[PDB]
Amino acid sequence: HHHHHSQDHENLYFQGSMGLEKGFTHPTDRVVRLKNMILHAKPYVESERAVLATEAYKENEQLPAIMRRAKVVEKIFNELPVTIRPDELIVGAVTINPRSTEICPEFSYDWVEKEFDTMAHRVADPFIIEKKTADELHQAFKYWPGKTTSSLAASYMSEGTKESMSNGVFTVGNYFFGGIGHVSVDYGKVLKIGFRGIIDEVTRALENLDRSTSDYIKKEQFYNAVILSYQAAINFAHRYAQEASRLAREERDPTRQRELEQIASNCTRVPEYGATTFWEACQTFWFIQSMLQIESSGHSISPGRFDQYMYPYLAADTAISSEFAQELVDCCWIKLNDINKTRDEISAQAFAGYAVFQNLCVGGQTEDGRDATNPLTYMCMEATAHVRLPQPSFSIRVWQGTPDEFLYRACELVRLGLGVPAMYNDEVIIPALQNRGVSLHDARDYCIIGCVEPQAPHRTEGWHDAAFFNVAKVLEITLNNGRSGNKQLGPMTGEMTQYAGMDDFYAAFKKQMAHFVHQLVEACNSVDIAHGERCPLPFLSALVDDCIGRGKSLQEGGAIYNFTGPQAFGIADTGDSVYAIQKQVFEDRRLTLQELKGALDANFGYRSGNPRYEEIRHILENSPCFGNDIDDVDLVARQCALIYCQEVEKYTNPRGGRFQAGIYPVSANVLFGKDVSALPDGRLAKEPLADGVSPRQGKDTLGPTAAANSVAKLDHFIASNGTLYNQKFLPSSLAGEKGLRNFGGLVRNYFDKKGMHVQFNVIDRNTLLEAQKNPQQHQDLVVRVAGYSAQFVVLAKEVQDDIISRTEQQF
Amino acid sequence: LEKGFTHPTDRVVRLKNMILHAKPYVESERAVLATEAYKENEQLPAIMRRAKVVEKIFNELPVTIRPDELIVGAVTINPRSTEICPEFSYDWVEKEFDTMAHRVADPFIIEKKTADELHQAFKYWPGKTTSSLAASYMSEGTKESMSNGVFTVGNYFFGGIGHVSVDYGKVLKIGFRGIIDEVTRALENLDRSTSDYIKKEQFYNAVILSYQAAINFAHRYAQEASRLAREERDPTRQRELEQIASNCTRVPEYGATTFWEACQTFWFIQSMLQIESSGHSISPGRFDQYMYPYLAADTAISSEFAQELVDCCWIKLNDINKTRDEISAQAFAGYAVFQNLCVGGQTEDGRDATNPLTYMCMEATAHVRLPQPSFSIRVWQGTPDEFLYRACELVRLGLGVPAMYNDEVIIPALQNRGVSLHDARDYCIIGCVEPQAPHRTEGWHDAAFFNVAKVLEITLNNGRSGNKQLGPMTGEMTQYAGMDDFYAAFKKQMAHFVHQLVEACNSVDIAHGERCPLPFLSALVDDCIGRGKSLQEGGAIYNFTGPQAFGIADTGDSVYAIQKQVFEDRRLTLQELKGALDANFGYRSGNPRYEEIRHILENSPCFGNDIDDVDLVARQCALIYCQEVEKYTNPRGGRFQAGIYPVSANVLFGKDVSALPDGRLAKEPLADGVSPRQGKDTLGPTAAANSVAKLDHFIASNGTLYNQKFLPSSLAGEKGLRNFGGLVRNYFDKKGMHVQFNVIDRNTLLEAQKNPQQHQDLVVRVAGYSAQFVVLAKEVQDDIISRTEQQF
Repeated sequence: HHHHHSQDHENLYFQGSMGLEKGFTHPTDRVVRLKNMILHAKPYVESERAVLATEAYKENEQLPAIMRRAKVVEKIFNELPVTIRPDELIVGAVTINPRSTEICPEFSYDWVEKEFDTMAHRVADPFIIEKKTADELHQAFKYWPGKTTSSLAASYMSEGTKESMSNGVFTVGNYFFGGIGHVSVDYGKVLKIGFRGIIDEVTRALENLDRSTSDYIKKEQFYNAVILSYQAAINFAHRYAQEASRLAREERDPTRQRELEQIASNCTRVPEYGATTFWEACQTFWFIQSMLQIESSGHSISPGRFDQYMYPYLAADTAISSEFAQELVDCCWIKLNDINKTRDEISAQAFAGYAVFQNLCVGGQTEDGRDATNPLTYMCMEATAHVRLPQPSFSIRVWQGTPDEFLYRACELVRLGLGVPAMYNDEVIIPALQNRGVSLHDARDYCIIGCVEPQAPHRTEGWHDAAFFNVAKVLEITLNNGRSGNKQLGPMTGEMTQYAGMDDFYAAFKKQMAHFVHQLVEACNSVDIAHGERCPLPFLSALVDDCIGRGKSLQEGGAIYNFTGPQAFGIADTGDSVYAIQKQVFEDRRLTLQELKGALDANFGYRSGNPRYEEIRHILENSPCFGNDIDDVDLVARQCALIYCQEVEKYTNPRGGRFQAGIYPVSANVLFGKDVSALPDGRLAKEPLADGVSPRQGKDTLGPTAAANSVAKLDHFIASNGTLYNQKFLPSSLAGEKGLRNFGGLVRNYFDKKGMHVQFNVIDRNTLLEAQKNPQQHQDLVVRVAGYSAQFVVLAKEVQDDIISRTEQQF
Repeated sequence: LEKGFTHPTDRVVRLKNMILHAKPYVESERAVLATEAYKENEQLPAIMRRAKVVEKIFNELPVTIRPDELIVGAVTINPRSTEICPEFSYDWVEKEFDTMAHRVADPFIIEKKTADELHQAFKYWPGKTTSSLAASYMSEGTKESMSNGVFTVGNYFFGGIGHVSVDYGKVLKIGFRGIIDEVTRALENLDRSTSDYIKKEQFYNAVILSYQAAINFAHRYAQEASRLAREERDPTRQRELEQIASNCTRVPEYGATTFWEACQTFWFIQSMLQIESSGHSISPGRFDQYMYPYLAADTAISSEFAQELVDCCWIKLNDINKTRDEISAQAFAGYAVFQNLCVGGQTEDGRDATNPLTYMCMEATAHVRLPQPSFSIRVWQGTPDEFLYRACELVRLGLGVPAMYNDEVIIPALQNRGVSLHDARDYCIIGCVEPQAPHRTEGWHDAAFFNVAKVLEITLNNGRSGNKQLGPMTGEMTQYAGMDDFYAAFKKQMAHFVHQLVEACNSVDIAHGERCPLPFLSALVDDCIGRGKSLQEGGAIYNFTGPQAFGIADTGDSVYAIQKQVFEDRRLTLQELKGALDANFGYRSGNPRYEEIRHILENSPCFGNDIDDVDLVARQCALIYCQEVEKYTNPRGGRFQAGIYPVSANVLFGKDVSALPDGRLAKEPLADGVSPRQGKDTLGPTAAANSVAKLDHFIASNGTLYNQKFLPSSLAGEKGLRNFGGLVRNYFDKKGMHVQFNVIDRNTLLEAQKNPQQHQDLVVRVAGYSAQFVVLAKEVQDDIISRTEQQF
């Protein structure tokens, strides 16, 4: 076996001496220019994609939905503007201007128009809408009224489900206003066989159709839609091939001209055919990544195990230098930051930070249970250190057999303060996936979707961020006998003041949860039926088993595994609150039910000055908190979470799949706390809620190992759509080789104690405050929000302040 | 035995003539309202859109009560006119604005204003119709076969579906308001633990919204009758209107409490269905069974008033009309919507089911003598002598009605398709001859016309039609070793085109389920409410698709002609026959050899003369078609099943078939149903009946059709009725399914042709239905005139 230049930087740093602190290499000037063109780019709204898809719909009213969507994607691939940026080796642009956003009106449209003037200036994720762009979208939007997926989904929902959503119990906005996404497709298949191979599987499947029944008629419509879609897709790359050549014929720099000529050649081979060089393999990867998000605005299109399916193309390519390979990976990380997505101004504040959540993980196990580290694994950590942009949502998997090298190199990278990589624990995830019926071998191949949601890749329709659900709000409502303000949203579970024990409250809590989770499932499933009836996707579907084999889209159940995953909010908030009641009322009998009720309704006297309240606030504010290794309060948080996770688990979706709870906040634990009044934990009305399964802001006081011991007491296995735990560290506390060993020691402890995930900010309290006071000088400060990272200066100030609010850990 | 018939009131007479003098218009109010409803509701699920469609119409269509009528409810402002239903197709309407007044088959007047209104509504429709979607599902192979005249699925392609007999009795006992409570309770008992309840609860809510609109429609008729009672100077008509207004308040909202209410319930169901959708063959069915209890409980009513109410029902049935595009208007000629109503038969518990209303419905036919209802009787070994003889006595008036159906074939036939013994005993007839268990079936009983003679043509030209290759190359005709090589070639051609037939239907089937399931109709058929599914989604207990063979006797006689004149007797060679057919037997060559070959073939034994040889080839060619059809299934989980009936298109589809081995020249009419070729049954009615009964009728469980035409002289007197009924019991005891009789003199038909203005009341039997003879195109008139005249 001969030497390969992907080793040339590990015979240094890992196989040649040199204690745990090793530093990172520097990107080429080219990577630095590309990196900056993204940072300084002003995000616009563009019209070309929306108008082209609107026209495809008008011209094809009579086709079945699956063929209409093929006509949509063929018109867009054949006519969308083809843009190649200065300096890029990997080409393919969703928008003309960098880091801009298409509009997808097939899902929803009217907030875009309602917001033509206000979007340039709104608090969260503003975009610039040129006047000409507004006009063309105004003309396009005249087609859509009642013709959207959202409008259909609303008319499947009962009036009580919609009341509960109006009043902050829960929301299904994500897949209601936009596409689904949340998937890790079969990149490897396209790498080996290409779009042409996909076309050929479909010809074979079409030639073996059983035609002795009515069942062949729609399946044939699906197969023809696929073939048409990938004919347009092959065309889309040829279109880039041709513009590379046109740029090459007029380019004055000879080495840039030679690059452009090579890009043209690349786009002539891939993705239509299997890739033959690492450069092609990256171009295939990026064509898939971008084209998917042209076809639909669904985010969390996650590269997944990109170190595994790309590595064979790197090993075969002995021609290229170490640093060119690494430069190709860097351009891939920068292209990933070109994608953007606008949402209505309330949803923007929940997915804040120009974020499309495209998660990429490295390491882990093979399907045979062996460690899967390879040289590309490390090159991906290097690329993150080179580019230091919010995307990709870079990630590592960890198991008992993880090399210390890889956990130490990952910790070393985390210590840069970007929030990446996040860390996910095979030893909990694999068992959790098998419990939802994923096969052991498919389970071992898991990657992470979006923030923290695990999935057997190219095998799953996951719906991993279907809904946001406020467990704090359900507590509020349980204590007010099923009303929220002047609206009866839940059943009558007796008035609070007539509880005799904690048995009476838990039974009341279970009945409310059972009522609202059922409404959640209805709202979710109504969205599910609507995407199936009006927007099945022939392009996406071809890249997930077993769509092609079954002749059905992902939207109508062709995947092997099928899930729907709604997200709990305010878990620590709820558990601490329930515990305060349990000791400050029923055990220490230190205030009574009727004064709590009055204290809540009064908001602890935040306008009175009533000292019985401003001080039974203190009695509750100072009760034992989740996150301090105290079994009393931690097991109550375990129980409150299990109450949500065990209801969710009971339901099924129209694709033949199970609902499964996740626990993660994306950037909405501020926004959604506004929907809850004063709480028994002494939290005041409309105050933020706890991110993920993290303890409440600032109430874990016995240090990072006590906190992590608490979180691990929760049932992470049953929240198989994924849990999220944040920690923030003082940077001085992790410096040096003593820092890295403490740091890896913590992660090891937390994962052996069967938590699913953890990630870290590593930053000085004054660095964040400075970015606040002086935004124009900290454009590039990237920190971790929750399961993803963002430019801290684009976050609304109150989400900024919630990040500052978080407990600072020290060893 | 010869009892004669009573007369109707002068009111019935005036109401009859109103229909019979009525000029047919195209009206627009319904099409504009439905169009408006779709526009306002593009976001709902299909079933709810369809609920909003019928609620706009039920709440806003013009309500118009006509002079003298006792049973009220009008689809159209103008008598005997047609709504437009752009849901299904629209473009032939606009393409035909200035020619529909003057076309040969079923003309309609289109006022300028009417066409402007439809022009405005049609702008919404391009690409939104059921037909446009159904076409997108069909292979180009299947489309090519259809434009070449192998077969057509136009009926449900261009229009609604229909072809159902709804649970009339349920509405009679519990009412719309009672329908609503079944659905409320089904809703309250919905299992809501999976995702499957969501769509079921859409359906339930769509149904409820429709029946609340349906109550409003009846109450709008109560308001109109009240408005008219204000201004009525005739005080007996005023009290009539007052009582009508009371009726329409009570029914169909609640169950019926008088026979007059009961009749009103019936007509409201009958007309409202055809407001919801243009599907025809909305068949009243066993009207004498479900209506009789309301007659027996109404002790106040006089027997001549009860009869006057049934007469008005008969007359109302002739108020419905339906335009179609110029070409398919000829296949359903005669302003026909084929509302088949039957009396007699058995009960589910095996007893004969004759009751006083049975005979009142026969009287109604003799009182009114209009084309509708498509009146029918059921016969079984228990049919009382007096009922068959009374029926025959009514056949003798020369109206075509009643057509006669055989329980002893039909019940086993249905029972072979899975229908339970008790449901099969309860069967009625749909449209022309198609039997079902009522309010239990989505039957699709006229899904398609399929031309077996055209397949024969194609089989003999090695799959070619025109000279365009269109089917498999099963071998050139000249290269057949025996009849075996033919039959194998014919089977392969049959399997090829039946499979395309099945594709074409199922596409139209998928299109209807997907764009236009019906929340009003479905409520009235088991097991829709119980399952929470429309008829289009498979809610019915039983589910079929019925395509119809053309050219059976034409195909049998030709296949035998080859068998005898070519193989057995060597009167010519396969090569001479091929060349003869090619040259149309020298119809224009003058070639003496081709003209005497033609004479040889013309004179080979024919089906219809009780000759076993030629007859068993008729059975065999029919079996080849019926056995292929049996093989396929539909998207509703149901079985295809063959029919054999022509409605009015054995001429139209004759123009699609070239010369045939039996002598028929190119483009010449084909045989109607399972009847022997026109004029070719020569040994008289018993001999002909014995041939037709040799076919396999059980296999063709969508129903066979057998015409006979007698010289009136031959049925006169008590021995007339005796020979006439013996013939029937002969035919049914030999297990034929259906027979129906024209009783008319050749001159009466010729005089109708020459002086149509004097003969507008002349009503004869076309095929499975009757129509005004003078409205039929000349080539259909001539085909009916050309039929064999029987005598005893």
